[PDB]
Amino acid sequence: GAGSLALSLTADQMVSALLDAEPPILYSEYDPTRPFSEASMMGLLTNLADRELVHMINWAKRVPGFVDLTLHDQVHLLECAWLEILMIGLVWRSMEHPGKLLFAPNLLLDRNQGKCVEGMVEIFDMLLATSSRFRMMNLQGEEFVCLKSIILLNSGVYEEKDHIHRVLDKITDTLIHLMAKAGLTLQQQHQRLAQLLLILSHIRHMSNKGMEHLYSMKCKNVVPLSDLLLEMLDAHR
Amino acid sequence: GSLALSLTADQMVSALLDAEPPILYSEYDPPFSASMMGLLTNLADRELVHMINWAKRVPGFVDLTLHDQVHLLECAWLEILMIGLVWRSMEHPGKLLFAPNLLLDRNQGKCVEGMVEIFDMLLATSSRFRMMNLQGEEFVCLKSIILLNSGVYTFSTLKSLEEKDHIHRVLDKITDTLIHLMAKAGLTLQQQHQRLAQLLLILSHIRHMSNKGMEHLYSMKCPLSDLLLEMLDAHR
Ligand SMILES: O=S(=O)(Oc1ccc(-n2cncn2)cc1)[C@@H]1C[C@@H]2O[C@H]1C(c1ccc(O)cc1)=C2c1ccc(O)cc1
Ligand SMILES: O=S(=O)(Oc1ccc(-n2cncn2)cc1)[C@@H]1C[C@@H]2O[C@H]1C(c1ccc(O)cc1)=C2c1ccc(O)cc1
Repeated sequence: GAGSLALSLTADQMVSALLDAEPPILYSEYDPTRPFSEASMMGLLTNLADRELVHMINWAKRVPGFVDLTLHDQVHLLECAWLEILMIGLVWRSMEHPGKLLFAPNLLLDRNQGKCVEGMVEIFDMLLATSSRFRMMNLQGEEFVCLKSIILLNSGVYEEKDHIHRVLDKITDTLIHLMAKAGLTLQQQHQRLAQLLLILSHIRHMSNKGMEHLYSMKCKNVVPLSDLLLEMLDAHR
Repeated sequence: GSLALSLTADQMVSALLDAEPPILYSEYDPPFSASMMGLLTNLADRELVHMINWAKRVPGFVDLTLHDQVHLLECAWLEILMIGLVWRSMEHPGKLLFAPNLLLDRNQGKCVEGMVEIFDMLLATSSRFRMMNLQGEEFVCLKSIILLNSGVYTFSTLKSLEEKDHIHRVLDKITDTLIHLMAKAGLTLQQQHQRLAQLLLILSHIRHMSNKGMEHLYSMKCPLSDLLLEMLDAHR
């Protein structure tokens, strides 16, 4: 990606570009009857996540620097990052719902409704903890879209590895700009940058555990998975 | 009230440099399969014993409850072994320097299932550190961040909130220290925040290699010490 537009954006244009790329907030096409079974819970989340994936593909294309890559590399990055991206989206929209996960405006679950599925309460607790940390830090929308982009570009990274590195540097510059603009001292900026990036290691962690569980669910044959979802799972073995 | 929070950048580096565990040699006899895992398990078990003593010397660690120190080490131990390996393996392209007397390349991983994928990720991590010219002082800051960070969001009472808050104050201190080192080396502010980000993004790859590694360590049971058996009960 030598010569790329992405690398000569201002911080403010990078943010404008990322804001314009944002997917819509999806409603669940079903309201659950009450209570949940394993199968009804995994049905709602699987259905919601398949629909989110379609919109995440359109978003990825509008991320500066993403479409500079080979289609091969674009596929690898989304295959590696998709559940981290669903997760950062979930913890962001759950920030104003303490103790609750806003899967959709018509699908708000507390940690208890996680108990009907094996291993799910542990994940919910880690998602809740991440949401609470974002609330404590007062994460801003402009910071969130920068982080979501870092996840996409970073999660499968290990000309075209150096290109991804130059785009990641540009997104770092953007976060620091946003922070300076908001009146943080140079010390507060560097500290907040580190705090946000250390949360990406927790999101990577939740994704690796999530994927283990999706693979167990696959073999269990509890719910139909879409061909797309099966592709994403085969990618992780 | 932690003394960690009173240290200068230079004092934080000294404390972390002085905490470094000893360099271990492999002491398991050179079949070539049982014996690959044997090599690594015997070496890893011994490194773990020295990691427990290193952890007590990481500024801020000793201020935590015993229960929290245990949780932190159960979460971070494999990440800490892996960042050590990738540090030692920098000057040895295409190889993993497990010990001064135990240099493997990715072909050796083949003797075990799913180990070559981990070795490729470890090797690629080692090359990225080399490319970046990672300094010893940065490496010790990164290793301490992994210990304090990896378990912080999986501790819930009034005491825990104090614990989490102490950890966040110490992490901010280590952040100040990394920046100081970078400015000391004459990086511009821009280069400093870019280098900080590059280093911290690698930590998310180290977490990923640890998650993948713990999967294969758990299935490996399905010749391990009670210590290693204990450590797998955490990551169930
Ligand atoms: O870690 S999870 O809680 O997932 C499982 C736990 C146990 C199981 N077992 C099922 N049987 C046995 N175990 C199976 C799965 C994982 C994170 C979160 O809960 C899951 C999930 C999700 C993704 C894709 C999918 O198809 C179905 C579910 C989430 C999610 C996040 C954001 C979003 O916008 C939409 C969905
Ligand atoms: O991610 S791994 O490659 O782990 C496994 C992969 C496949 C297996 N399979 C076993 N059967 C089939 N696959 C089993 C485990 C992990 C990283 C590296 O190789 C392993 C290992 C290690 C740690 C502890 C232990 O008790 C036994 C082995 C390493 C290590 C790293 C730094 C260090 O300083 C010392 C040791």
